[PDB]
Amino acid sequence: TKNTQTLMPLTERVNVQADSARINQIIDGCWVAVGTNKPHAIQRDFTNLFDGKPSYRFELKTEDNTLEGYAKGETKGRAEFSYCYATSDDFKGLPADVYQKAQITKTVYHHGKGACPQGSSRDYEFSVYIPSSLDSNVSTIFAQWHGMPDRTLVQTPQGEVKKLTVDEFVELEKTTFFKKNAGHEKVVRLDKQGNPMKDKNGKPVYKAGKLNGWLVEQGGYPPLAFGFSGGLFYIKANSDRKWLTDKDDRCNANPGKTPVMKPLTSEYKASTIAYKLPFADFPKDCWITFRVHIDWTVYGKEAETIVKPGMLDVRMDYQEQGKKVSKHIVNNEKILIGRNDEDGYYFKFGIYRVGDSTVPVCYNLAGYSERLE
Ligand SMILES: O=C(O)C1=C[C@H](O)[C@@H](OS(=O)(=O)O)[C@H](O[C@H]2[C@H](O)[C@@H](NS(=O)(=O)O)[C@@H](O)O[C@@H]2COS(=O)(=O)O)O1
Ligand SMILES: O=C(O)C1=C[C@H](O)[C@@H](OS(=O)(=O)O)[C@H](O[C@H]2[C@H](O)[C@@H](NS(=O)(=O)O)[C@@H](O)O[C@@H]2COS(=O)(=O)O)O1
Ligand SMILES: [Ca+2]
Repeated sequence: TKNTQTLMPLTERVNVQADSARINQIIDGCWVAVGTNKPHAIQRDFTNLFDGKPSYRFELKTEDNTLEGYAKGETKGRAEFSYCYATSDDFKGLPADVYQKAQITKTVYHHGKGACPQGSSRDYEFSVYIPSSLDSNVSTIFAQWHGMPDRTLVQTPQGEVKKLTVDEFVELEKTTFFKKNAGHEKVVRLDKQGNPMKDKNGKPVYKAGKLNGWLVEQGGYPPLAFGFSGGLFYIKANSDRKWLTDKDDRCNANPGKTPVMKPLTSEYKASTIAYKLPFADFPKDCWITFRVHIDWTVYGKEAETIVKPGMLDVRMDYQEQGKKVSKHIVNNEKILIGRNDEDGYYFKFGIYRVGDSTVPVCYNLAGYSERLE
């Protein structure tokens, strides 16, 4: 379209769990970006409009994996937009310690917009443009509905699972250094001279000592993901009914080896490939609109039961040879989808390169909207 401005880098990034987003960090009034801040990673695209608005071009080159994988030596890349985040306005008028404690418990976004409640019914819609230049063997998730773990739910060194209050978790953090989900003894960093280090505020610099037996809920597979892997486009739903998620339970369906709508299961998890299609058959160089309806599974909290299964419906619309096409790729399928958490789920789209892959990824996304139903 316009050449006065074509590709405009959007380099501001926000850690939604630990920080509120500043005004100059919010994109188009409804997104914040997460991941590598390389200029070419995320750019507003005036050359490819969707709904009369510039779209978002995401790109991860072969050397853009800035994160570590689940296994030693492995890595992963990320450049996404998150619909859920808190702003300073969300904490305006409250005592300063509310925000301070939210940062410590990693629940800042609990005070922001963008998340749906547990067991709710929601409609989502978004569009993606996959250029013919995208390698068929990329391993990337381009849209996902992410969980919001119980940040104060822990397991004592004796094995008991307890939901602490914000204040109690804050107290625990005074003596426990949590590396993701595992708790370690908090050790005071010392320099070569043997003198204790000091952060910007003059406080000691802590480091992780040995494991101290404490665990906190963190991580977990995304309840719903749209992506490419092994030469296939797929839609995968995950369910975790355990009250305190077990990261060691690797129940995760392989798009190519798992039959459609037949969940792979463990005691507490269920992973379902709701739909799969050879990459070559995925429409290229055109905007594809996905209409997704989700009835989130209702869980029993401490009871760890499935109170009510969920449901997933997906429609895929695009223009072919000059005519409107709409495929009902996931037809009102009863399914287990979600996590047994207090909080619900939030949407993200862009690039999440997984499977220890470094294959270049580049495509455009746009037109997100969510409604109640
Ligand atoms: O390895 C990751 O998955 C990961 C590493 C980075 O810390 C961060 O990625 S980012 O730098 O691009 O933002 C992010 O860490 C998050 C993590 O994804 C969250 N998982 S969740 O519990 O399911 O929400 C959680 O652990 O919070 C992490 C950040 O914590 S923080 O740095 O203390 O704020 O992904
Ligand atoms: O090792 C895995 O379990 C794993 C590896 C791949 O990156 C990916 O599987 S996939 O190739 O079929 O997509 C998937 O990545 C997980 C990742 O391991 C999880 N880490 S955790 O929070 O500690 O559980 C998490 O980040 O979710 C990723 C994506 O899950 S998926 O969307 O269910 O695959 O699994
Ligand atoms: Ca939980």
